Amino acid sequence: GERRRSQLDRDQCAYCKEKGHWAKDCPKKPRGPRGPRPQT
DNA sequence: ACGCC
Ligand SMILES: [Zn+2]
Repeated sequence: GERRRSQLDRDQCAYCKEKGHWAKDCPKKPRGPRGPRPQT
């Protein structure tokens, strides 16, 4: 019962911790299928 | 924030 780990487990999304996706698949995170590099 | 690998 790790109350200290209130969020950000392995189960849940690292980025935004929403619904049932993950930080691999996060729609908030700019995973644009076009090279979403810190440049363009 | 990845990754749960
Ligand atoms: Zn997310």
